[PDB]
Amino acid sequence: ETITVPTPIKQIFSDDAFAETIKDNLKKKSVTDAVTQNELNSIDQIIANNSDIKSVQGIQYLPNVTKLFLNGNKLTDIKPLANLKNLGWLFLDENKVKDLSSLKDLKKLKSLSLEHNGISDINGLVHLPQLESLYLGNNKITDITVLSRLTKLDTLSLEDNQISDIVPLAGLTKLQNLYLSKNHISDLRALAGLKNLDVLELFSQECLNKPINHQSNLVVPNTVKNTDGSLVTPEIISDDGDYEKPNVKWHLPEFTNEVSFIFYQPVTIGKAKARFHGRVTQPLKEVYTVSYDVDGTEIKTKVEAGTRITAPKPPTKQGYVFKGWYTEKNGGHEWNFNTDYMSGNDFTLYAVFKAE
Repeated sequence: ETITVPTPIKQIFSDDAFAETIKDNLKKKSVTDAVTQNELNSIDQIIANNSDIKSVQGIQYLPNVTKLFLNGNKLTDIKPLANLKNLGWLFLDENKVKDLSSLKDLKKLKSLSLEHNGISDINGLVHLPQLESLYLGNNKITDITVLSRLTKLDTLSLEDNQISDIVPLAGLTKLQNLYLSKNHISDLRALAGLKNLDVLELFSQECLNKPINHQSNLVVPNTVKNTDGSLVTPEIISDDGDYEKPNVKWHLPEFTNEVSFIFYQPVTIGKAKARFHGRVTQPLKEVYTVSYDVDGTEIKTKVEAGTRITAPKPPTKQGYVFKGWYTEKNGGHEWNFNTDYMSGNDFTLYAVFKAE
C-alpha cells in the first residue's frame, strides 16, 4: 500500500474516472503523470460526487485521507477503504454499497452517509460505536437493533425505510437531530427519554395490521400511541367508522377488503416539535361457511372466498363406504376439492355413502 518510485496515476487508480479525480486533486496535467508516495500522502480530502466512478481501487495508497465525498457514483465494493485508518467523514449516498464488512476497522469515522443504497442489513454498524452522525434515509431497513450501541450519535436519519420497532433508540439520549418520516411507526413510547432533541421529523407513517375477517360490525383497537402511551385520536376514519376510545368501530354491511384510519398528533419531545401523522390500514378477508351435512345435521368450516377448500376428515359408518360430498342430499354433483375453490357465499354439501 505504498509506492517507492515515481508511478503513473493510472497505474495505481485503475478506474479511469477515479484516476481523473486524483489527477485533478493533485493538480497534475494527465493521468499518465508520475506521482510519488509523498504526493499521495498529501491527500487529506477527496470530493468526487457524481463522477461516474465504479471502483476506488488505488485509494489504499492514500493513508492520510480523512474526508471522502463519493455520492452519486456506481460503487458496490468498499474493500479498498478498509485500512484508511484516519477516515473521519464518508459520504456514499446514491451508490449500491450493501456489504458493510469493510467499515469494521474505521475506528475514527465520525460521519457516515449511506442513503439510497438499497440497504437492508445494518448489523455491520456494530463496529462503529464512536459514530456521531449517521444517514440511512431511503433504504430497505426494518431492523435497527444495532443502533442501541451507537451512544455517541447526535444526528440520525432513518427516513423512508420500513421501520416499525424504534425501541432500539430509547437509550440514545445524545440525539439532537432525528429523522423518522416515511416509516411504519405507530408507537412513540421509545422516544420519551430523548430530552436533548432539537429537530424531529415523524411525518407520513404507513402502518399495516395483520388481516382479520370481515364482519358486519368490526371493532379494532387503536394502536397509535404518543410518547407517554396515550392513544392518538383518529383524525378521520374510513367507511363511516367511529371512534370510541380505545377502539375504532365500523359497520360494514357489504364486504370490503380493507378499512383504515388516519391520525395526526403535534408532538413535543425534548426541545423539538414534530407532526406525527399517518395511516393505519386494516386488511379484511372475505370469509364464508361450508356446512357439511351428515344425515340432516352439520359441521361447519370457515373458508376465504376464492381459495382452496381442504376436504374434512371423511365420515365413517360401519357397513358403508363414504362416496363423496354432493351439492344435494340425493342429487346435484360431487364437489371436487382439488379444482372447485370456495364460493363467494355460504353453502351446504351433503355426505353420500355407498354399499361395501
